[PDB]
Amino acid sequence: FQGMKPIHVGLLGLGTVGGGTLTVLRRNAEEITRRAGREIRVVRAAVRNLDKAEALAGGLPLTTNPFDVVDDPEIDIVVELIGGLEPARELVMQAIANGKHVVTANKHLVAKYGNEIFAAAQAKGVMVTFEAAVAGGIPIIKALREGLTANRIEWLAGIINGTSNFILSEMRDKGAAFDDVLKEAQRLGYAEADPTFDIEGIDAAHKLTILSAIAFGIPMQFERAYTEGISQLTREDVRYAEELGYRIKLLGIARRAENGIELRVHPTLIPERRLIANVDGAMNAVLVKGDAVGPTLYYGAGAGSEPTASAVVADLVDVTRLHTADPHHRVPHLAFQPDQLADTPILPMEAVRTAYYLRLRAFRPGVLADITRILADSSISIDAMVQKEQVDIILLTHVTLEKNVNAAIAKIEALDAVAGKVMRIRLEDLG
Amino acid sequence: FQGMKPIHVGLLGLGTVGGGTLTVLRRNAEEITRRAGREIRVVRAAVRNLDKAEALAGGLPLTTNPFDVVDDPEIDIVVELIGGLEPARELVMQAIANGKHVVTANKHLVAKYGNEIFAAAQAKGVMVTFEAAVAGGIPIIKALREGLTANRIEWLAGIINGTSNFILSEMRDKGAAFDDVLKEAQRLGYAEADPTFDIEGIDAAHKLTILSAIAFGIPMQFERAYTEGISQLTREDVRYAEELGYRIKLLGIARRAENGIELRVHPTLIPERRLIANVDGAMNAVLVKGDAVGPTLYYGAGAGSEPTASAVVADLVDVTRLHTADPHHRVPHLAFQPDQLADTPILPMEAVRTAYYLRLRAFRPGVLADITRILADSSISIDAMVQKEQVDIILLTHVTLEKNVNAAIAKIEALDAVAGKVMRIRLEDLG
Amino acid sequence: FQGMKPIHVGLLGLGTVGGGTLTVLRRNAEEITRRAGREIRVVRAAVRNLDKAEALAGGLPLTTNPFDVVDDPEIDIVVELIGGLEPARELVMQAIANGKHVVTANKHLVAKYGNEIFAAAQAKGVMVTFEAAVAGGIPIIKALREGLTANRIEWLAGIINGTSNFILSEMRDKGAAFDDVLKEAQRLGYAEADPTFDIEGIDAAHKLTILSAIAFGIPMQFERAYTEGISQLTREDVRYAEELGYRIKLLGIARRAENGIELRVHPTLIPERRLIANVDGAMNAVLVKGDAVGPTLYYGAGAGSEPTASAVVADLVDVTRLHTADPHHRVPHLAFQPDQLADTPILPMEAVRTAYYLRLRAFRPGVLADITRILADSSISIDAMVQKEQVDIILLTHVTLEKNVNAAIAKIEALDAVAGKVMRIRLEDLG
Amino acid sequence: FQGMKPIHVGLLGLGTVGGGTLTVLRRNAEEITRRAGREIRVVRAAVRNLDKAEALAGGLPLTTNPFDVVDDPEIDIVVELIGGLEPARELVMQAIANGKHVVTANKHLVAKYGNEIFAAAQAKGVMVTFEAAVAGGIPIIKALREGLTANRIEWLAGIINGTSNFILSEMRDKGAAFDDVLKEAQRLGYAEADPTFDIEGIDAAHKLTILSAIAFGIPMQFERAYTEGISQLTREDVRYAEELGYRIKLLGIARRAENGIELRVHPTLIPERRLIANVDGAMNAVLVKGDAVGPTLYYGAGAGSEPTASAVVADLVDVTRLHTADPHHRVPHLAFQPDQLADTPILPMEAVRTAYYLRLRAFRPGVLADITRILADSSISIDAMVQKEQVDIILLTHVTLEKNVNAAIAKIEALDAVAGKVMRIRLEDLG
Repeated sequence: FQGMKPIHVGLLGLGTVGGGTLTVLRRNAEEITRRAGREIRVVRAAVRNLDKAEALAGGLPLTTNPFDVVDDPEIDIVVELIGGLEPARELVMQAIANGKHVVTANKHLVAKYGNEIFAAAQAKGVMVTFEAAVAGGIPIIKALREGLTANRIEWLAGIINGTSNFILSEMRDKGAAFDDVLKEAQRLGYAEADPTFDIEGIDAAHKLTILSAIAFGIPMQFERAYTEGISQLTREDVRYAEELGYRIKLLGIARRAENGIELRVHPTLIPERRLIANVDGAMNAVLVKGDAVGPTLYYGAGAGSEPTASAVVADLVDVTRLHTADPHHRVPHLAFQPDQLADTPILPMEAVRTAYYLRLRAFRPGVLADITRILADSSISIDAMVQKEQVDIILLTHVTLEKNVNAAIAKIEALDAVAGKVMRIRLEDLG
Repeated sequence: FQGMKPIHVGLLGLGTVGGGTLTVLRRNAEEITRRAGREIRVVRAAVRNLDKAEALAGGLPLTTNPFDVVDDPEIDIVVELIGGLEPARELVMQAIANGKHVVTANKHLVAKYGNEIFAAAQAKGVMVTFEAAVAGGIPIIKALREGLTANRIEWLAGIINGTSNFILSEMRDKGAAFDDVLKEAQRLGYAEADPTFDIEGIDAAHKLTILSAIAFGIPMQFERAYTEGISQLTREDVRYAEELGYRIKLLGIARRAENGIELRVHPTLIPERRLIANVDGAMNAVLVKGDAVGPTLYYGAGAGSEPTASAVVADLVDVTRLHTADPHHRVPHLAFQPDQLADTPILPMEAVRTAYYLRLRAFRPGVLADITRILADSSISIDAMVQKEQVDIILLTHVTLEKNVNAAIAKIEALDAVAGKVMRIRLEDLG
Repeated sequence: FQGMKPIHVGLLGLGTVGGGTLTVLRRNAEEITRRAGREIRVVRAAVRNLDKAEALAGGLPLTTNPFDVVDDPEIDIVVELIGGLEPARELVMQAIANGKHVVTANKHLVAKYGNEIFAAAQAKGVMVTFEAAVAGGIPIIKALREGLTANRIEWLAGIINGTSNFILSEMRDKGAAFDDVLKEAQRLGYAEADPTFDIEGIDAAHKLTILSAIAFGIPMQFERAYTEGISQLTREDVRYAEELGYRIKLLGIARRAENGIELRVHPTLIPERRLIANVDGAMNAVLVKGDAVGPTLYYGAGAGSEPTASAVVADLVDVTRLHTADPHHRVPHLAFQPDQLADTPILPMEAVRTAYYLRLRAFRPGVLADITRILADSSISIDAMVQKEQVDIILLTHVTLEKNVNAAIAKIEALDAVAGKVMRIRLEDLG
Repeated sequence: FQGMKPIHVGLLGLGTVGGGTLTVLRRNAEEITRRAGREIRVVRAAVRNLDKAEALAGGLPLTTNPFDVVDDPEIDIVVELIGGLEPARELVMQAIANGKHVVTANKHLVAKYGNEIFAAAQAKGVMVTFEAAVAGGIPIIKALREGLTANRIEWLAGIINGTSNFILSEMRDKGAAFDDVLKEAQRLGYAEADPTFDIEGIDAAHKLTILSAIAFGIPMQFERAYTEGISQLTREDVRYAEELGYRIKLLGIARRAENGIELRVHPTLIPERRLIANVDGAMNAVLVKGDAVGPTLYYGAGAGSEPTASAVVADLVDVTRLHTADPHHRVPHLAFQPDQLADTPILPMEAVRTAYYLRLRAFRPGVLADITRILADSSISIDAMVQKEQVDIILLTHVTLEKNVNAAIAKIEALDAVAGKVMRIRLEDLG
């Protein structure tokens, strides 16, 4: 008979997400078995800290040797929840060498080594899945890879890092400085003691790289992504943006341009009318533009215990279904297809077109005349200017090639009348 | 070799969506073949009007006999785009009898005859899919059935009829009467000459029934759905709701309650802060609450040529993959599972708990005293009242059993001081 | 010749206003002499503290004996700037006994002893003037007594205490508690160490009494004025009033009612659209309703050095003109006319009609039913109610006789479900 | 005895104001007699149309010969209500030649011939008064001449034409074009069939000239006043001003500048926070800045039957008091003093400093560069710019000498890229 042999799952790492995963599998067992066609049974977890893992494990057998999982011939699927590059990279490659599928939440590993991992998986005939790696419990990979298969994806924009969104939301709502919002976030447990990956846009850029690979059918190319974080943003910027009709978000943009693909993470002004502009707190959202369907939006929690577990288990079900149905690979199994890739190049940030919020400090009437002539020389059109013995002057530009703005900014900063730098923050309509 | 035999598709009906489907299949052929594992090839379309179909067909062979499609042994998948109950019901059943899969956009047929259709499909071992039947190009069925498989769904709320949303959006923005917004919508082609299914909530209730079946694993039970449309709504109501902090939408709610399932379509006040409250024009959105993932939202176009085609083709790909991989049914194929159903009863509207906007016309100081005593007698708590020789009095109630409100309203309407009826409109926080 | 003999002025008290007066007389000497028809020359000031007075006097002779001023046969006009009741009352009466005119800023003295003072002045044939006693530099007495002589005054409403207005403005703008706004005001010198007369409405009620005497031609009847201050007002009250469409001001109202005259000072909600509702900081405004002219408004500073001096000097000019023109009293000289008085009674507060903001704390659905029945029993109509295990409930009533509200409040406070008192604050449309 | 001989008054013209005057004198007879010291008795009215005058006269004797009034030896005071220049000028001069006082509402006559009229009045020893000529029932002349006598007036700004304010209020509230607001105003009787004096700022400039004479002690110099009306103002202008934080009013400004006096009427942007900016409908307001008192504001109706009558009667009382007290002129009687005048010159508009709203239509990025260089060349500083194949560009300038703006505008209009003219509207903070 079919449906009587359980599929056997092993975990690498446990933690919050692992504990969540065990809880979700047990609690929803009935529905999971129904959809999967057989029971999904967790056999053991390899963990570094045995004592801390006990509280989260609910009596699941634990071991400190990860090869008790990746080399156990009885284990069919490995769930990788270690995070980091090593030893996750080594264990994942070994799991694959042994003919095991891998379900992972590891956006860092997948963004950096996805090409080599998927290539090795396809050669071996196993699946590696990563729904839980991007936007938490939001089924965005399934939406992109399966829901929107009939679409050419023109672009997507995402709020996909909860901590940096929480900070930017709090700054706007409360009016406080970045520094003390970051400190308050750490105290209340919204930001970790070392928040570099969050506030510098690195986490978001890992995830965007993955989204870009699946949206456009290209290799993972994290090194080529432009990233800028939020730490240089001031109270004034948030307030001026508000008065000008915009919200500020840390956005990942992946977009087909004329001569390449944009892959960029940066603070960006979004008109306040847009739904994505009003996605606050620790919530995530991905806005996707397909040629047939138009803009579609997926919104929810992008991190946290049970939301992440939800995506891990969905991947467990998907992998289980295809493992059982199709061991001879009559149909493609991998969401990332090494034999179906396009070589479209990623654009440098300077080759990308965008609009700008510009804020500078200057000392005369001739000051504006020089600034505007510099802008015209670089073919930059102004949408608005506001001047709120030095005055703060704010400029909103039309859409323009970034190289132009770089060159123009250097001339403006060369003006005797200009002390300090020109703070740039990019602006995207998304309409 | 695998992948060399095309799957052969036949259409019933063509129209806007059919033309769209042919265009999308041709334009995205490369990606579709990649994901499906073989070419998906449309062989012919059965159409009623040969001349009108010519302009939309792009040279695809046409026939006026639908059995040239459903009885042709070479056709593997039938795409049903007729709409209506008959002859769609008969042709669909015959397609199934002949061992063909069916991809349909027909929410009316699926909501009314889904139980018998899926039962017949499971017995035969074929698939019937209906992604295009609910929320157009938004992959909500895939999200509910596959993305959220690890979740118990607690409730969902949807804006899933584009025309009724367009009218309610226009009324709010422009301040005009329902009558002339409806007329203006018909003139500009946003509403059809007979808009009954749209403005009466029937279309939305077809779709909600389908959503409820997949969310909760229950039979289709359209007859048991509560439905109320928008035609009784006044300019005053939209304006008062705005001043009170709410937007008015035609919402479908499907929810697990204490003793049953709520299945209801009605105008409803939603706090203006909610994302779903700001979903305007012809856009659709479904807000889904799962136990593991929390609230997630799916937003986009819910009708139109290419959005609908997008969902049809996604279903074509899904069906093709499983047809090829798993003809022996090692795993479940149907999104609706006749052998896995729960018998949880649908609640009558009166057994449902909700909050209310109440507006009535009355003539004395004792008038309010009597009204409030009547409410207390039926255990109804007031949140707010506003009195904007007859005065219009507006009441917002706390959450309460509908039976209570029915009885209290009848006593209020019996008061000598009260001329006319008490206009009720329901209120849902969704937070 | 005319115009060659200076009129000789003596001061009682100096201080800020006195110093201001000397400065204004000197600086505008040309215009003052032109209008007066002769020079106005300050001869000396009687002061208590000789050293502190030196800095403000600009070399004007000083004496510590006030009879060097009020008994000097050469002095024609006494300017009384002592404040307080004694010795101002005694010196003023002695100045009058000696046939000298008196210009005073002393609202306390005039409100309490105006009847006896003006009677003594008319018998003697001298003038006592008090422009500087009410609303500082705003020429409201001249406007009421001379500008609006062709009008029956129906009512006036005034913001006439700068300190209490500053506090209420700050509370609204900044959201802070009364306590710390009062403390911050004292630290920055907007409120004096003992602010009783300001925050309790006593100063405003002195001034309103004076305004009422001139508006309606009645005796001064300060004892019969209703007064309530601001110290019981909470942050919640200011915020709720804001959300409901109102601003809160400490208002003096003097009004002809059906059976009497209203004379009342209290916190009051004024619709936010009204100009007087937006009179903030330390500014004063008096809104006057005449039968011929309609509503007229006079706005400006209501205290401070030079604004007060401005009014003192205007009075000096008026007195000088009539002293010179008309020593035989062919025309009336006094602004308050003891031989032309009406005996219209002042209403007790309970006999006055007004609308109310009511805020109470209560524990059930029957709670509102009981409250509303109590209100109907006392013939009180509700405009609005808002309910923002105890809940805060807010009621706006229609216009009603105060006695009714007193009785109804006592029944509401007797309800078991009601803990604490019902905070009342009155509400006036002024439209 | 004093007080037994009535003063005898004759009218020239009757109309709305005349009828009002008779009604007010009769209705308030008690108070008027009290303050005046004797009865004020209207003997007859000279009118052009006997039949139309009957309805307004209440049985007062009427005659068509105005010399039955101005040559009747028994008449002490003439009330001139004809309007226009002739025959009012001739009759007024004849009244003066005959030793009669004149009370007038005729702002046109007083603004144009005030110098010659007051000179003739002072020589004869009679009074000419004109309270009713400016700002209707608001006692602004009394406030300026008597209330603020201790002040050097630095500047005043007035909304003093009801019709032009009604139009500008309606345009802002309703969003309609000037043309149809003007037409609708004429239909509802807010604007007369020939509205030239109202919409062109002529009426306001008559009144401002009078205000300027009394504020600054200078001759009437109407010919030297700058005037601009409202008819060139567009819907866009009102809306852009609103979005930028301003209201648009037709303002009269009289101000002491460095080298002269500003005397100007024009549309002007006032920040929306100012009380005067929110003075809407047919209401008038004069904002007065004195050195001692600071800014003071007088608000009310500036036209209409009984408001105007109110001011006429106040003048009747003033004239009566001084006629009785002081026939030997011990003190000055005239509000305008021909023997006390300063020769300070009126500035041409081009010699005046003000800020600007500038709106122009233009076609390139170099367009803004040229505009800003032109502005810098004329020493003009920009506060803000907004750009809402031609684009509308809006500029707010800092305060600058008008000559500079004229020259800069001519260069901007010379740019090939600029089609049409630069619409200027002036901007005044008034803070």
